[PDB]
Amino acid sequence: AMRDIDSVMRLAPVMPVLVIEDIADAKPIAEALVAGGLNVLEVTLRTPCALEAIKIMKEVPGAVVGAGTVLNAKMLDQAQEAGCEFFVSPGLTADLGKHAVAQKAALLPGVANAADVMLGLDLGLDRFKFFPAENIGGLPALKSMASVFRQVRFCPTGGITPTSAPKYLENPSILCVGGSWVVPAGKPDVAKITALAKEASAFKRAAVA
Amino acid sequence: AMRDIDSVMRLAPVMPVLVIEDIADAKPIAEALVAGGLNVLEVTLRTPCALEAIKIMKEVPGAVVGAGTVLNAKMLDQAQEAGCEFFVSPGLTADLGKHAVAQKAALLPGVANAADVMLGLDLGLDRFKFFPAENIGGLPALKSMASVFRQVRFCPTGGITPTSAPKYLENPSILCVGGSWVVPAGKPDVAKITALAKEASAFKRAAVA
Amino acid sequence: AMRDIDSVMRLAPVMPVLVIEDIADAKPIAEALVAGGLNVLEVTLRTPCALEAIKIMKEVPGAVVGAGTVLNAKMLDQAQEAGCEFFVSPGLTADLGKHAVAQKAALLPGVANAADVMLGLDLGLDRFKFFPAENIGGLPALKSMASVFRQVRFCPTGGITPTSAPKYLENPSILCVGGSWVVPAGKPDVAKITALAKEASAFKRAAVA
Repeated sequence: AMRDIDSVMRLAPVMPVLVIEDIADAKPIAEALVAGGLNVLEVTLRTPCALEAIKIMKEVPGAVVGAGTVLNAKMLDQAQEAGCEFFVSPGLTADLGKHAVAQKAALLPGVANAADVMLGLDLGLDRFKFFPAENIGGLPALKSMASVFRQVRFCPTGGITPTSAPKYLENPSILCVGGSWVVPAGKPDVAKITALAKEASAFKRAAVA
Repeated sequence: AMRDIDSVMRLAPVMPVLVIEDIADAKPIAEALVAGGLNVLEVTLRTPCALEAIKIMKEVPGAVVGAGTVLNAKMLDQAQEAGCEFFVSPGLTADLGKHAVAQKAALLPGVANAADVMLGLDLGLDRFKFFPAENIGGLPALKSMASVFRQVRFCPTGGITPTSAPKYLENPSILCVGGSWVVPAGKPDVAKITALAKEASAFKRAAVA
Repeated sequence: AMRDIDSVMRLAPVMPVLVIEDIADAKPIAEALVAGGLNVLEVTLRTPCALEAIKIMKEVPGAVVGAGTVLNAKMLDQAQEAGCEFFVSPGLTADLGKHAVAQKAALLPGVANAADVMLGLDLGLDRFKFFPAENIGGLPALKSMASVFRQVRFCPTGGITPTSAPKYLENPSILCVGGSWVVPAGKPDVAKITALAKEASAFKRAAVA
């Protein structure tokens, strides 16, 4: 079912993009985000501990944990074995997309141009990250792409801010945005993380009442 | 013959990009454009009626009707069966390009970066839309690409305006531009459409005397 | 050994991108660059004489000559037969990358977005040109990409200037930059070329002491 990732995208306005450099912060970070209503969590596989951080965050009730920076079929298998509910990649290859479809994995691949979208449509996928959004033309570029691909829906990620997120979310083709601002670099301050998540959780979306 | 699409690109300075939301406007729009000298028409397959609009516009003498937003081999077959003389896509996949070559279809695929051009060259194609032009660096980005791919020629599309079109057309590597400004959104005003087409038809081109 | 191209990238801060329109300038240009310490030379295959210019520049002691604008496996074979030590392409296709790996060719393919990097990683490559850098978001776009692909290292090329080159070179993920400014258009002035190469040779790099 390719509808799975579409449902996940509509659960929350903002999907935190987590880079967990200290594994001891994994549980407090997931707890603070879930407490703010941003329970759909992308744990990027950019760090040595990341699979163990995914297993820790899965222990938080209500956390919907996915793996990010899934670059190939082997990383998808390792993430799926760790119990990830969805998978995010910066871009799309035919090998990754065919493996995710064969494995029934809810993949949310990044796209930057029309050729990336067309490859995903050929694989049966029609939901994508627009990444890195602010470096590939931003909202005006996403609007031109959404105008061409009427059945596709998007999650812009890359340079999104609390100021620009509602502007992206006004577009009916945008289901959510990705961002790292909800977890500031440095030692986690769970009260500030929860407050930023509560604010992002309240963002209005044209696509989701 | 891969030369077919190159000839089509040189016929008119501007190729209208048509989004026909009301099929009753198809004939008056094609008639007004042809009367202005912009007879090379891209009817995007973004709307339910679009194949029927293509059949209507083919009835206009002098209209050279193509299909746009051709995303896959099946859409190309449906457009070719409707009698389209050429085919436009926002991007290029190997499956679409190999099918167009096998079917002898005059395809004008979009490209946004060097990898897209190299895939097209591998398929035997050397004429592309540069799309969406104004969101992927515009004329300066197209100049860098044309400097690298000396044998390739381009049709920038996406954000082109009557003001910027001559500036793109000064570049000898650019054969034409694509635009939607010639048909304003709303109920067609055939006198205004014809006047805008006559102005675009007069645009000077370094590549075409 | 995929480490070969990484070693080549660290040899000099700047890799001249040479477009040799007059073959008689090939030897004086290579001699002037090597005398300035920019001995890693990319001779683009954009000109009819380019393979003969590569053979001429190989005669200069200390010149490490590569071919640029290598668009397909056949051009790589012609360059490798001419004795090129490395190979540069504006973008990457699976056919070009698989051929370079099979032929043990030190390929430095261009990338513009995450899908291009992921294809290269799938082929066993992790060193790329970021091209054309200043038209695809520049340093901010390269920073977002280097943040995602922690094991990848880059050579930005396209619009780099003596002013911006040190700013790119401050990033530890950047090993070198590509540029054409060291050889100004027109008849070569070997004293000016050597002076510009000596200045670029002195550029500081976070990645290379």
